[PDB]
Amino acid sequence: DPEVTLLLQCPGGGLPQEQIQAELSPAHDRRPLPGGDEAITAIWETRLKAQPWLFDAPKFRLHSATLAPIGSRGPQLLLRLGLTSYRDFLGTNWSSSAAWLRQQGATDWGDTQAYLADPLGVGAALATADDFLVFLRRSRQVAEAPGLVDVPGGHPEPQDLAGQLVVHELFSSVLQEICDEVNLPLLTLSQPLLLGIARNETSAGRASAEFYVQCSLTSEQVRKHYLSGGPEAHESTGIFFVETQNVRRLPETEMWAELCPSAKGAIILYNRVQGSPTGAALGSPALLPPL
Ligand SMILES: Cn1cc(Cl)c(C(=O)NC2CCCC2)n1
Repeated sequence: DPEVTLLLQCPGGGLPQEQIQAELSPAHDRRPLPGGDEAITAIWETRLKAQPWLFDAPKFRLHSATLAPIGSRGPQLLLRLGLTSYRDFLGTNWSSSAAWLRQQGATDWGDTQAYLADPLGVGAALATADDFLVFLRRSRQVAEAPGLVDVPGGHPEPQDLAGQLVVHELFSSVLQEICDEVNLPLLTLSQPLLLGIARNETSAGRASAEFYVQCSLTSEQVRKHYLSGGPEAHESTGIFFVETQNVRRLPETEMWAELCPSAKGAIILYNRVQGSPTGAALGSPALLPPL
């Protein structure tokens, strides 16, 4: 699967909010472009003169994420975060010249991402009370991944001592994105666990935090809530459900070719971190069928 690479696989079935540290520092920002950030300003002007209703917004930037030695006490993950914007994204990762910026970054900084906005996404493996995962169909008229299958999520907007507020906003934002798009009450949702981080190589390597969230509603109740919002209550054009039993082999299905890279990330990390049992009981042949 060349369009998705794993940057991080979390231990212990995934990490809760209280085991994660963030360092938010201008040392983690994008470097100025070799010929100057004028090239980003020019792309943005051009775009606004065709779509003057467009607006900029701040975004978290992912620099790096370091996992502690496995089995250790205390904080298990450090996220190194800077700040970027939707505009910087359109001028770098989304640019036709994005691969040239990656080569220049390797040459100048020994870092393929040095000249890339790399806004941090969030996504969810969202499971129902009757053991299905939730999928969404993207409109065929949007710019990115048109007509492809997605999972719930988005790109959160800002606002360990500013760090703990930043971790809270990341965990908060994946629940908020589930409530906005799927139309579920917040009180039907578990506290998220971080499964890992996945990079979209089709979008010059921008990364998404992938989370596990459990809903106390069944697939049929989830569908009712989604539909009862009406066409204007969601950006997706449909919802559907796959048994967690069948998610195990989704990479061998015809569905796999229709999944956008960030949704492939969420499913690979779900299969490695929440799937793949380690113990004698869940590992027995009758409960873990071979092939
Ligand atoms: C793929 N990507 C990267 C970022 Cl950043 C975003 C995002 O913030 N969304 C924007 C498109 C609609 C208006 C805002 N999307």
